[PDB]
Order: sequence, then structure tokens, then C-alpha cells
Amino acid sequence: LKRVAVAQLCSSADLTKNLKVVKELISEAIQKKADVVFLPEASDYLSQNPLHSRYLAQKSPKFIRQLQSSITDLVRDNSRNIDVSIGVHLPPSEQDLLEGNDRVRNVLLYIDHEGKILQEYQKLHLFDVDVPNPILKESKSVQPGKAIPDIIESPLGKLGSAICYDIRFPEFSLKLRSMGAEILCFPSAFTIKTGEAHWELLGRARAVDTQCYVLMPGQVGMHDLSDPEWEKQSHMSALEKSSRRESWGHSMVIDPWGKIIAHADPSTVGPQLILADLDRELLQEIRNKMPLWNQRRDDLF
Amino acid sequence: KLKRVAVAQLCSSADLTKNLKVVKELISEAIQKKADVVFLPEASDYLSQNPLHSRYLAQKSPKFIRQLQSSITDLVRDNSRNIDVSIGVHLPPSEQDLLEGNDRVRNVLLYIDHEGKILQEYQKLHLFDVDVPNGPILKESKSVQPGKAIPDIIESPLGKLGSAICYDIRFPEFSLKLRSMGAEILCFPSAFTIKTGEAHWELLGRARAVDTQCYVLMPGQVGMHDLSDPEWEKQSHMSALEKSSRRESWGHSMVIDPWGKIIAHADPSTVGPQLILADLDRELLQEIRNKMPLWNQRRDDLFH
Ligand SMILES: C[As](C)(=O)[O-]
Ligand SMILES: C[As](C)(=O)[O-]
Repeated sequence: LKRVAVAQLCSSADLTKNLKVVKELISEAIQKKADVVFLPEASDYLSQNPLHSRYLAQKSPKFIRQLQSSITDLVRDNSRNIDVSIGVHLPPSEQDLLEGNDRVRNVLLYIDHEGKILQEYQKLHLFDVDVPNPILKESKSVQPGKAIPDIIESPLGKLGSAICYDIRFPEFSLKLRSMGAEILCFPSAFTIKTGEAHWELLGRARAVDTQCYVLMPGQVGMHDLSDPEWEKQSHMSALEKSSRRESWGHSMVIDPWGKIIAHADPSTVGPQLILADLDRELLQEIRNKMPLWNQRRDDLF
Repeated sequence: KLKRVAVAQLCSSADLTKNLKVVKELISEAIQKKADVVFLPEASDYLSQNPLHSRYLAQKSPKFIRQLQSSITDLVRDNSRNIDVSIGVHLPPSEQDLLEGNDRVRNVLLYIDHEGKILQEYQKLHLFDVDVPNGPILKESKSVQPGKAIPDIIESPLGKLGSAICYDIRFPEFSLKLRSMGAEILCFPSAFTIKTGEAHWELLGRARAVDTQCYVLMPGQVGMHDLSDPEWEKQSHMSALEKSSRRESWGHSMVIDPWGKIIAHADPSTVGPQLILADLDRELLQEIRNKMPLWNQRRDDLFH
């Protein structure tokens, strides 16, 4: 058995405040003897609009460097290793700007106990949706990724990584299992409407489809994305402020048979951590008994 | 603006004549309820005791199908009203199969129109070869030969129909292909086990519905099956010890909208045959696809 921690939190537009929360969760995870901690999409910030995101993305590299230092500090202080999977934003590179692509990068970092970034997964499927009872277009601020993420040989086993919308495209999850995934993660900032309808369904489905443990770290609650300093500098009227967002939470861990084995406590309000012990022998037993990957029709599909 | 579907739940025996009677009653009920199409489960002609039994019964299936074709035209004529029928049956191996040393039966999903014309015979692609958790070892491939073709989209009275069977549901790329080809409605006629049914039946149907943004129809076998066949047991020189033929199906037949909402579901208080009805809404389906345009947002540059 190996221990995973899944974090649930509520990002503001203040990267400093968000970093403090992130650090506390990582510290809690080490104290609870988790070997890896998984944090949601956009753990560095959430923004009011594309202009705001571009402004905040400039601050993200410092957030990441301070986080790297904080992990090595926490590991050394507690005398125990932990790896961190965390959703952040990155600003466009110098080359991107020259090519006329001034969009930010929605990225999932895997940072090991040495504070080294082992992977930077850039979100492949962008959330451009008329949410059933606001009209969202992530591609107005965000640039899509160019590559399928490699499987990570984590302390928990073979890990396949994805972000939010990615979960809705089953071919991605299937590919990660084909590449050797035993564990999938979907750090997310889900809406209330789609969360109530599909969050648990999609997580359990991916787990059952792929015979993988599935980790679902989610943003939760009502966000306050106000940023007086940005609002002043860009000369905003209060009428064009868009600082309210709300996220579904219900962060969970699902076993390869679709059983929810850990779930966020709905009665606790702030950031929270959930723990699960993962069983490699149960995973192997499920795959042995129902050998889906020996039964696919690759000749046709 | 709405189109009515009927989904049948039944309990097949090894007796093709008895099974036909039940199928005929359900189709009759569907026409009376003004369903445009009726969907029946996998193995609606028969279920068997073992691979040898299946091969023996499959020889009787062509007669079953001809009688069914005739029954449909008779029912259409007598009610002055059209219906199409989707039904899981078995078929014996072809001469070409036999020449290749393949005497296994075909697990096929038939689409039959109101004139009794067979429009499609989809031969099941993925076969149920699994060790059931706290259950029996099952190997469909011992009795059944896997298909070699992706089923064409059927332009049914309800809309564009993508067809699959049972175990096919567990392979998301199949349902994804059906939607890519233009499906608006998916069907998974099944004979699902108790153990896997309790765990995954509702999950898989709802998942496929929301994955593909299609209506999903799930006609299921239900109950403890009577696989008794005295004349065949005699012919096979089967002892009473070998005669213990136990099989049980999950049922819980349902219809699911493209958002994953269950809109019709079998009554759990019946273990016998029953029909459920649903009105399918084309506007809702198109609305969902418009608001979340998944098929405009895939990464074919990476997956394929
Ligand atoms: C019994 As036939 C040859 O119409 O499938
Ligand atoms: C043919 As006998 C009744 O001896 O098994």
C-alpha cells in the first residue's frame, strides 16, 4: 500500500495568498505520510478575464520558483520525501509573442522531492463551452498544448496526467492506459452545473474504462477574484468587474473498479486534504480478471 | 418534434418457440403504444447451457427470424401502423466459416423494418471473456465468433442509430467512432451479469451517453434463465449432474438522455418481460451538442 493525498482548495487572484495555502496543504500531506500530493487546476491563480490572466501569468514563474524552494524546505524540515502535482499557469514564451501567440499556458507540473520539475503538461483540450444555465471561452486566453504527456514513474506507480476538460475526451485516458498508466489525475476547476451532473460520473467512468486509480483534485466554493492593483492600473469601471466564480469541489479518489475510496468532506469549508492508500495488487487482479487491453479491436479502431 | 422509442426487457429460455411468443407480445405492445422503433436485448432468440448447446440452438435461429419477420408484417398490417425492430439473435456459421474451421455461432444484432426487411446484421465485435468477481469464469469466444466490421449508422424513424452489443459498451473508442460517423442514438442490447451489472451497468450507459452526447438505449436480459432442453439433453447423453444450468441477468433496462439523465427505467418489481417507453427530443440533443461542441474540439492531430 502507498499513500496519496488529494488537495481541494479555492484560488483567489492573489498568488501570494494562494502559495501560502498550497504550502500548508503540502505540509499537511507530509505530516499525514502521503508520498505524492495532487493539487487542482489553477492553484496559482484564477482570473477575471483574459487581460487579467495575462497580467497574472507574468507572476507565475516566481510562484513556481518559490514553490520549488518551499517543497525542498518542507521535505528537509519534516525529514520525509513528497512529490507534488499542481496546476499552474505560464506566460507565453518570447518566441510565442514573436509568432503572434500572446496566450497563457495552462500547465500541470510534477515536482519531485528535490524540487525538480519532472514534467510540464500543457492542457490539450480547451474549455470553450456555453455552460448549461455563463458563456466561457478558455481559448481566448489560453494556448493548447502540443504533446501527449509521458507516463511518470511516481512513488505511487505509473501516473498519467490530464487537466479538467481533458476528462471529457475518453481517447486521451485510453491512450495513457495504453502507454502504461496505473493512476490517472484530473486536477480541475469544474463549474457547479456540469459538476453536479458529470463530475462523479466522468471520474468513475474513466476509472472503470481504464482500470486505473483516478485522482480528482478540484477547486471548491465561491472565489473572490478581485485585484484592486490590476483594476486600477487597467483603469476599470466597477461595471466591468467579473470577480465571482464558483467551483464544484467534491474532490475524490476512485479505485480501478469505480469505487469512491476517498471523498472531500462537504461540511468543511476551506482548503482540505483527502487521503487514500492505493493497492497495486487489487489493480493487477482487476486487470487480470477482465483483460480489456488484450481484447481491444485495434484492427478496426 | 418528439419521437417515441420502446425498450424491451425479457428473460430468454433455451426454448426458441417460447421466446418468440414473448418477443411477439412485446412488439405488439410497442405498436399499441405507438413506438416508432422497439429495441430488444441480446440473445432474444435463446440462451444456452454451454458452447455445444449454443451451436445446436443457432441452427433453429434462421426459422425464428423468418417467423419474426412474418410476425412483424402481420402486426404492422393488423394495426395499420409501422414499427421497426432491433433485436439480438444468434446465427449459425457460414459455409466459408466452416471451411476455415470456424464452427462458432454469430452473436448478431438485427435491424428489421416494418416490411420485414433485414437492414443490418451487426456481428458482435468484443466478446465477453472474463473471470467474474466472486463468480464464474466466462468465455464467450468458445461459442461465439467475433465480428469483423464496424456497424453502419442506421437512418431509423427515431434518428441516426449506432448499434452495439453488451461487452461492446466497455470499449469507449467504439461508441466514439459511432458518434464520429453521425450517431444520435446508441443501443447496447445486453445480457449483463449480476456482479458487473450492480457495479457498472448504469455507470457505463450514462458515461457513454455523456461521452458521445447521444441518447442511449439499454435493453437487458433479466432474471434467472430456464436453459432446460430435454430433447437436446437426451441427444447429448447429459447426466442430471451435468444438467444444472444456472444463469442470471441484471435487467435494469433504461433510456438515457445526452446529458446522462435516466429518462425511462424498468420496473424492479417484475422479473418477467416488460416494455418501457421514452420520447426522444432532437432539439435537446442538438442544444447539448451546440453548447458543448466536443466533436469540434478533439485532438485528432494526437489521437489516431
Ligand atoms: C437467417 As438470415 C441468412 O436472413 O440472417
Ligand atoms: C442409452 As443408456 C439409458 O444405457 O445411458
